[PDB]
Amino acid sequence: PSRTALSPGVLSPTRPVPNWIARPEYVGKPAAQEGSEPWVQTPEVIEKMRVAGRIAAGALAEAGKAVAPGVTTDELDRIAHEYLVDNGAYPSTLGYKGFPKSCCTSLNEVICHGIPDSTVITDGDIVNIDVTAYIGGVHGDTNATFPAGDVADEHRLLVDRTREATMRAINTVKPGRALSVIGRVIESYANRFGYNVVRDFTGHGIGTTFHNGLVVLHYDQPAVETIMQPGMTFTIEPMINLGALDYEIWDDGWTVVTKDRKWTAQFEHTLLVTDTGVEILTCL
Ligand SMILES: CO[C@@H](C(=O)NCCOc1c(C)cc(C)cc1C)[C@H](O)[C@@H](O)[C@H](O)/C=C/C(C)(C)C
Ligand SMILES: [Mn+2]
Ligand SMILES: [Mn+2]
Repeated sequence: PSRTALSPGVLSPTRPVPNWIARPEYVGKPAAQEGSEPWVQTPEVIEKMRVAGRIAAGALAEAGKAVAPGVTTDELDRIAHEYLVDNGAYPSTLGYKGFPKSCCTSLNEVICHGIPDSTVITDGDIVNIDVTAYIGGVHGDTNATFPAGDVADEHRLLVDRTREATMRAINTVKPGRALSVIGRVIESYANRFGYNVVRDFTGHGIGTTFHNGLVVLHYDQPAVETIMQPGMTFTIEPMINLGALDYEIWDDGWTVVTKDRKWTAQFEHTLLVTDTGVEILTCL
């Protein structure tokens, strides 16, 4: 048997960031200035995005190494926060539209945007950690779902097949291809197992802004005409559900849960379209 439905916990105090680490402009503001930026980045921006991406990947991997029964989601946030700040990076989530922590922790039925808190991870859980770094005036965004203890076969396979859907989508990225191939590959692969691909939350372009206005759909919609071109940077971040797509948001305004409480898994990388294919910017 696995645990029952989750409920929210208490948050730790706000974690500070040294003043010499520049903040994204949206920290301390009610909204973010994003969504109208170019989709192809300059070579100087891309080089800085490699640095941001590798730092985010390191924070993700260090917090992921700590996932085990008995650990709180707050303790994962502390690890990610300190990794970023020791690397001179600001955690992009912290202060984005008032989000109170440095990463998102989404267990089990939480589709995305779970808030690190007193919640204790237990055996059988699947834990998504989502970390973004802001450094050099650019962002790097990545997430992964990590098993805690011995996970039930249905949940283990959900995580492994979500990871594989993500990698197959990444491996389609090439200049001249339609962006819509990403969602076609994810949803074709998920539908083999009878999983449902979340639609309402998407991948996105990323650069000097966190969400630049480019949308990357994870389901199949061949009417989108956008093509991949060298220098475009975006995330692929599919959420895949064992149950129905219907969802609720907690009173915290962030945490998104499946209405049937069936579990869901996600992986994310920030990608660069190169002249021949793709480069993952959020690798160690
Ligand atoms: C699944 O979650 C992704 C997500 O919301 N996509 C939808 C992005 O919608 C847009 C689009 C499509 C355009 C603009 C201009 C702005 C937004 C938020 C995130 O990008 C996630 O990867 C990120 O780590 C977390 C960010 C906050 C918790 C701080 C929000
Ligand atoms: Mn993310
Ligand atoms: Mn993202």
